[PDB]
Amino acid sequence: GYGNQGGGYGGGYDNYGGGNYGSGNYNDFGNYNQQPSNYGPMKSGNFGGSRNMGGPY
Amino acid sequence: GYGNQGGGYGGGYDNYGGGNYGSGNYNDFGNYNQQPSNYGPMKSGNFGGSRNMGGPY
Amino acid sequence: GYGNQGGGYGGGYDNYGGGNYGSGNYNDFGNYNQQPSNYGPMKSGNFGGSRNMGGPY
Amino acid sequence: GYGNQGGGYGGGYDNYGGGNYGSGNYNDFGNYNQQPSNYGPMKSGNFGGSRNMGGPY
Amino acid sequence: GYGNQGGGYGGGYDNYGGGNYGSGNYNDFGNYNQQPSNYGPMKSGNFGGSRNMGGPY
Repeated sequence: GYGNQGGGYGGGYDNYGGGNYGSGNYNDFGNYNQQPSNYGPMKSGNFGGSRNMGGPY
Repeated sequence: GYGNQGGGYGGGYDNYGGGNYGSGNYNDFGNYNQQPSNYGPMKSGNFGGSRNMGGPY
Repeated sequence: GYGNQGGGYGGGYDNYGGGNYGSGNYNDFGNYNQQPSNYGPMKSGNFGGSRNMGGPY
Repeated sequence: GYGNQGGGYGGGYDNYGGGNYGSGNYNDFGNYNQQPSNYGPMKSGNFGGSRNMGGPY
Repeated sequence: GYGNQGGGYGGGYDNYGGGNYGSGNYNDFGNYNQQPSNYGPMKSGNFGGSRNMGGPY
């Protein structure tokens, strides 16, 4: 039984290439750029996992 | 039983390549750039795991 | 029984490549760059684990 | 019984490659860079483990 | 019984490669760099372990 009557199966997440993958924010400051900046804060939610908040049993 | 009536199965997370993977933020300051900066704080949520906050048993 | 009626199974997390993997933030200062800086604090949430905060038994 | 009615099973975390892995922050100062700096403090949450904060028994 | 009605099973954490692994912060000062610095303090949360803070028995 895979998470029946509940969270189930998160899935299959496979990365075979470079660059960013997931929930984290990605700042690529490029090529030959003159003074690039962000000034922006970054908050990235949770990655994967299994969480049960089910009601009374 | 895999997390039935509860959190279930987080899943399969496999990384076969470089670069960032997950929830952490990624700053790539590039190539031949003149004074690149961020000024942005970074907060990254949780990676994987199993959490139970279920009600009364 | 794998975390039935509770947290369940966190999952399978496998890293076969370089670069960052997880919840920590990644600063890559690049190639041939002129004075790259961050100025941004980094806080990274928890990695994996099993946590029970279930109600009364 | 693996963490049934509770925290469950944290999961499988396997690292077969270099680079960073986990919750610690990663500063890579790159290649041929002119005066790279961070100025950013780093705080990294917990890695793995099992924690019970369950209610009254 | 593995942490049933409680913390459960922390999991399997196996490192077969170099680089950083865990919750400690990683400063890699790179290759052929001109005066790289950090200026950033590093605080790293707990690694593994089992903790019980359960309510009244």
